[PDB]
Amino acid sequence: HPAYPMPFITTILGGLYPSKSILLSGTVLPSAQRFHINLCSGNHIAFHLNPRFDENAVVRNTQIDNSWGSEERSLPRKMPFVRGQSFSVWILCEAHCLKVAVDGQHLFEYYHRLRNLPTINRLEVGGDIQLTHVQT
Ligand SMILES: CC(=O)N[C@H]1[C@H]([C@H](O)[C@H](O)CO)O[C@@](O[C@H]2[C@@H](O)[C@@H](CO)O[C@@H](O[C@H]3[C@H](O)[C@@H](O)[C@H](O)O[C@@H]3CO)[C@@H]2O)(C(=O)O)C[C@@H]1O
Ligand code: NI
Repeated sequence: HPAYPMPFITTILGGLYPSKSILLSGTVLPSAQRFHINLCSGNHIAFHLNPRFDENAVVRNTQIDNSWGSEERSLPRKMPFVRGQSFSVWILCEAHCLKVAVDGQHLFEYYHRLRNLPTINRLEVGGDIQLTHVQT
């Protein structure tokens, strides 16, 4: 299995809705600094999942136009993403929030800030990883 182009952008026909799942698998580059997964709506980023190896954190936020909201960084356990290590991310959309699991284990919830779920119809992946698979 080769690699997807990076950054990778693709439409999510129908957008989001309760029970909607988006899966991604890949490998964090050996000296990765950061990478991100965005769920977009028009010119806004409804959900920005941003693991950072330089800060050893997983940042989540929303951007309306060019205005970033308040970041959410809480984690129930140690940073699950590791440089040079393969990973899988599962994003499950519920009515009130997104539930995110990494490597098969739930990591956090993100309450919807952009609530018109069907309008969240674009996925963007960028940064320091080798993207090997996406299931929209
Ligand atoms: C190429 C480029 O310049 N685009 C960047 C953008 C912006 O342009 C940025 O001004 C320059 O990097 O930032 C990107 O990352 C930002 C994003 O992860 C947000 C999410 O909250 O955080 C920004 O950093 C915050 C930092 O976390 C805070 O502690 C600090 O108080 O404020 C910073 C600035 O708001 C990231 O820069 C982006 O995805 O928009 C990366 C792009 O490459
Ligand atoms: Ni496939």
